[PDB]
Amino acid sequence: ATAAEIAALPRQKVELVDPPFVHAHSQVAEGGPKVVEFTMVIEEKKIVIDDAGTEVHAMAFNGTVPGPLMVVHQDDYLELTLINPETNTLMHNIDFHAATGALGGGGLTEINPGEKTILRFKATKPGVFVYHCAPPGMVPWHVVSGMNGAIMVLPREGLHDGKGKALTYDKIYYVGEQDFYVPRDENGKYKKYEAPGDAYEDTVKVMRTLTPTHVVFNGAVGALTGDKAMTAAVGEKVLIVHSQANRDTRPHLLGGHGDYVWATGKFNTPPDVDQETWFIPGGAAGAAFYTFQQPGIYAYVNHNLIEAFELGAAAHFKVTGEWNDDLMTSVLAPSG
Amino acid sequence: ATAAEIAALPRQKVELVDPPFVHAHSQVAEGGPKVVEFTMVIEEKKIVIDDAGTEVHAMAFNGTVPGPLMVVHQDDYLELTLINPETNTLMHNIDFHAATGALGGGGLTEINPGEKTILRFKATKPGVFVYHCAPPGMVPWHVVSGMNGAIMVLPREGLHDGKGKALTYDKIYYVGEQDFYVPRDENGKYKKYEAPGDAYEDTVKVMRTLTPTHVVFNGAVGALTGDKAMTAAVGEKVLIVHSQANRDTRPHLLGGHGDYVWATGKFNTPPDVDQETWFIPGGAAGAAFYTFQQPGIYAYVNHNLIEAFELGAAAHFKVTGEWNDDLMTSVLAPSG
Amino acid sequence: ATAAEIAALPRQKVELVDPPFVHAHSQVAEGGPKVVEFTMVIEEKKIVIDDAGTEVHAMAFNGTVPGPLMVVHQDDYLELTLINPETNTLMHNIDFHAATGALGGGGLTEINPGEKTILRFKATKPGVFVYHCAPPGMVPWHVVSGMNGAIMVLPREGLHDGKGKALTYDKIYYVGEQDFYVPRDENGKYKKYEAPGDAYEDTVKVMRTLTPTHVVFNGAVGALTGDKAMTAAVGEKVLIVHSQANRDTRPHLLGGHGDYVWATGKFNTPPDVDQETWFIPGGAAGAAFYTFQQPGIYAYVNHNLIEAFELGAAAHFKVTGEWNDDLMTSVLAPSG
Ligand SMILES: O=N[O-]
Ligand SMILES: O=N[O-]
Ligand SMILES: O=N[O-]
Ligand SMILES: [Cu+2]
Ligand SMILES: [Cu+2]
Ligand SMILES: [Cu+2]
Ligand SMILES: [Cu+2]
Ligand SMILES: [Cu+2]
Ligand SMILES: [Cu+2]
Repeated sequence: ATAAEIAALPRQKVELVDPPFVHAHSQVAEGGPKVVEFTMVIEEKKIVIDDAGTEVHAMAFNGTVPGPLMVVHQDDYLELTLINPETNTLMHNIDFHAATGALGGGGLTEINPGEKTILRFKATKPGVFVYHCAPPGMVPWHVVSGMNGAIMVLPREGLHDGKGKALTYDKIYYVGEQDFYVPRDENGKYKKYEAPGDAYEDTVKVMRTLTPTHVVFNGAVGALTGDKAMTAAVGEKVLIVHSQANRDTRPHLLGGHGDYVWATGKFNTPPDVDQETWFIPGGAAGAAFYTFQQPGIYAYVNHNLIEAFELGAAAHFKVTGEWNDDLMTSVLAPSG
Repeated sequence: ATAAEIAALPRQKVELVDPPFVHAHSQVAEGGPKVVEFTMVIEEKKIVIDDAGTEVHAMAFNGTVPGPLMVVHQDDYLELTLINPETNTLMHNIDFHAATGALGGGGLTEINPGEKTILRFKATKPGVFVYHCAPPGMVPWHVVSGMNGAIMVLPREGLHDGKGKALTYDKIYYVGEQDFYVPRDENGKYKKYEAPGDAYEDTVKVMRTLTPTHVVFNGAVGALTGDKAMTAAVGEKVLIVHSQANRDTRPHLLGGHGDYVWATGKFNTPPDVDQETWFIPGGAAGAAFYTFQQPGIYAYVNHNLIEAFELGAAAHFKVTGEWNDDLMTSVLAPSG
Repeated sequence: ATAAEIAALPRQKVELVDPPFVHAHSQVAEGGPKVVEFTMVIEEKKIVIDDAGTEVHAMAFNGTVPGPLMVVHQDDYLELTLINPETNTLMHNIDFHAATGALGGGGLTEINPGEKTILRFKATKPGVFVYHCAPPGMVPWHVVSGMNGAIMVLPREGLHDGKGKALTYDKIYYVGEQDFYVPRDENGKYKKYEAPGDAYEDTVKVMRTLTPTHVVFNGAVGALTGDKAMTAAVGEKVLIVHSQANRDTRPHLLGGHGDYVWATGKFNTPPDVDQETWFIPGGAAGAAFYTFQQPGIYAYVNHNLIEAFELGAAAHFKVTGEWNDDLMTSVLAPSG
């Protein structure tokens, strides 16, 4: 539309929330197109990713791994203020796979420590999409240091199944999956470094083996288990957005299914149904909709079970409610 | 359905057969919902997986790797009697990806050697699904020791293409693909052990490399070749069910195609057509329907050709019938 | 069709062109079925795959890696004269995934140095398909030495989207992706060999790690960059055919999307839409259709970013035209 029209659209600032939770939004669009404003400060910081105190010099959008989920509707504009504090040591930028032009915005957002930038793009295609830092010449290093997240561009009319029936979730979670490549010394002990750059050579060597030392959800082994398990109740409809900016994954809800799964993450592509295990290629996000039918603890994993149970890619859901014996029952409990 | 309603349903005892064959069943359901009964004894045994005499301590449902294919129809109940003999050394259980609740049943079927259990679940979703053992804390180890198989939940009305026309097969085969991680000594020779637990620590180290030493069909290199090549004839419609409980695979019928392929393995998701090579993610089963049009030997492989021809993921079909020169002909045979 | 009917069909001799370009063709078929004739000479030749001078003894159809794209229409016959010159040292053949019977033609085309053969097959299924050499017992070695390419069997009515609307491209490119497994010495430096056979044992060892040392487009790191970058203009419709005969890939156009993507490469399977990153399993070809909307440089990569930027799987597009600030604009350029 006209230049005047774009400048006249309402501007709305949104307060972000850390993963796996999601900021306030409406499934069906409220009002016409808007310029949705977000601000994220980049934090380079050491984080511990396992039970052995293993460290990673994370490069984190908004201070978290993965970066937070930004939600807008189709044809809204997303206007991001990206800040790189003088306390950081590296130049960073951002590539929105949802965006069109300039390497997803990467070519217009290269900010050195002490700089900020504001990028606006029209969210023309509906779906969940990965976003990640991509400084020319050091792209994978930043991505596998945790500098990635995802956004969801909801259709203005909300989600629908393959027959056009509405699919309205009761709650949504964002599971960002991260492959880490941590160097080890000759004794097999993970190495620690004073500054991010100090680990560059050692890390690229591990990266070239295409074999991550850790594969985790929400930045650490067990981050979404125990007292940090995600929750639901029998009868509740849940949308699980999942992304992996660098490597393939195959999500599976143990004890459940993906009733409707937009495996490619794009809402104009009809969702697959009754899925046991879906597939999200590296560089993409996907979304699965499920209505819980049984109470109890569920595991949500990357179904290469070595990656899930040896490398860290396992989360839990704690579900409340009444057990359904029609669906499943122990006719004879374990006995001699 | 109420407990009383379920108790009034007819019951049918099924006798399982060893893969790649499939037990007798009817594509279109005969009558209303029934409780289909199966029994499987778990056998921990040594299996030789290659011609170098390499051994794996298999944990096998029904004594085979993969475990047998169980076939029921949507909304039937599958009632499994699972037995863990006193001669075994480990606790085992079963998780049906087709089931809803208690980690697919794994949480209700933990049986120590000398125990048995009976689990019943309602097959609410149509398609092929993986089932596998998953003892808490030792999940991938059992799965990559061959303790996995699949089931097929047929629509009550049999299979149909994307437009609803019936698809009826003449033969069905079940190919279970297994990734094995066999430890080697300092001389690159595969190690042998006299107890399953003795190889645990050494196997976990190999598993962590995410690089299998072997990738095979039906438990061993060349299993489905020669005396075990699958058979068909020109004009015959064949359904090939393929599962991989832990790692991705990309099936391809050399010289043929996947006319209709439910790549996700779920029948309510329309099948892809005219496939050359399809993709099944670790933790899932898929199914391809093909009508043979040429006689001869066909290879059926995981199309990462190193995995097929160096690691063992190759099977054969021997097809009888008349050659079709319209489809293919050697205009000039190899000559000087 | 009878032998007489086929003999009566018109013949059209086609001159192949080197990738990423595609020989002249008509999207909508001109007239009725034809026997389309192609000729390719196999060349075993040394090629350099990176700036360091790393060598590979390639086995190349038509002298290039990948082999050239052959284009025909559904129900035409593809008649290939394949020549193995006496200057080569190995037997070679060709398996067309588009063909039906004799291992894709591999069983009828085994030619030793000094021999030739002519194979004809009916292109019964529409889509892009891989073709590759497959000598019994040496299959993956020939394929990962670059002996593979693809063909495109267009519907007689040209391409259409999933709802029947015509999709007509302005330009087409064929990107062949190759995984290489180059042996290294004790200093971690790539080895060079006098003869191709000298490298066999060392190469098979690297192949078994399932970890390529290089993953490239058009036979070498950076092959499709600089003066050889692909080109387009704002408003231009481009079809990008991508193949990988041995290993999975996940194409992504940085700054753009796959507006319509036949991820399975089969035209009778409706294309996915608005894709960020699509997935092509090893042993298959896929195709993406995109209308460029923004000018500038774009990267086209396999989105496992380590494979793209460390191993070589990255190409560039140079796009002319006017910048669209509605789609994207830098509200505040990087500043303090
Ligand atoms: O069903 N998850 O192993
Ligand atoms: O076409 N099978 O290599
Ligand atoms: O958007 N490619 O990193
Ligand atoms: Cu960064
Ligand atoms: Cu990207
Ligand atoms: Cu077990
Ligand atoms: Cu499972
Ligand atoms: Cu060859
Ligand atoms: Cu092939």
